[PDB]
Amino acid sequence: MVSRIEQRLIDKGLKVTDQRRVIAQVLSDSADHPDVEEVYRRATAKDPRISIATVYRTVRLFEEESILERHDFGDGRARYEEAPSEHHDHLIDVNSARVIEFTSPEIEALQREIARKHGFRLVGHRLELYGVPL
Amino acid sequence: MVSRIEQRLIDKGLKVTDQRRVIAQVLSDSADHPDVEEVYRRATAKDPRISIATVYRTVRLFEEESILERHDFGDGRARYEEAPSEHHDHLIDVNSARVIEFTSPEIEALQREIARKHGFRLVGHRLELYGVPL
Ligand SMILES: [Mn+2]
Ligand SMILES: [Mn+2]
Ligand SMILES: [Mn+2]
Ligand SMILES: [Mn+2]
Repeated sequence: MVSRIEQRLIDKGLKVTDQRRVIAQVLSDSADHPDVEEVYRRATAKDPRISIATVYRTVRLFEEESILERHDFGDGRARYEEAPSEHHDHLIDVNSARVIEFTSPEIEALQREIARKHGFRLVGHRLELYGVPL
Repeated sequence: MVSRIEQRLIDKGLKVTDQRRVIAQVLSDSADHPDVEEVYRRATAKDPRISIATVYRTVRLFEEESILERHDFGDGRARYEEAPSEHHDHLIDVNSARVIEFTSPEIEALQREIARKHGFRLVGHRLELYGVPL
């Protein structure tokens, strides 16, 4: 098969050039929330004709198309992942910038109830935990 | 006879100029997490000699001195409040930008367990809820 991101591109009728295929594959493979520079090093290592400008343009395309989600965990560094098929939040090692995903149905339910008590429906939220190793 | 923020400047040995006093008063009085433009409008209504540049510099001074906390609820728009005595999180109306503060000891406990289970101690977190009125 083609990468998950390539398939999403086909679904939306966007052109799949050689270089876009490489970038889509890099991003589908990655689960570590790479920044644009990291996507670039991975992509250009596969196809050396890929420039950082093309990676910027391609990541913007994916973000515009809701294929990628972007995070800034505090340090102003944009980090990217596929639109997850399951909601999760993030715990970040403040020393190494390692990101861990977690889900807490209990917190999700508590958030929605807090919104309800205040007369609101929740349309979005951001939960980030900042940690140092025990 | 002084605002809470002016008291903090007194505790730090910092000169309270007339313009610092007005800006401190505006911020101590504000409960709506104002941006800098809004602080400016309120300060300049009290004393029309105060320029927008002075407001920006003074808010920056207060933030650097840990007298104010700065929030960016996702849009890049900096909003301010006195450094809170008690921890709270925020629910934001995505239509009006109105901010509601809340606490949830149950959520706070769950966050601690989540960090622990992944081998971390929590040094900080960010929880923002985005709502629309029911
Ligand atoms: Mn969540
Ligand atoms: Mn993620
Ligand atoms: Mn909290
Ligand atoms: Mn607050």
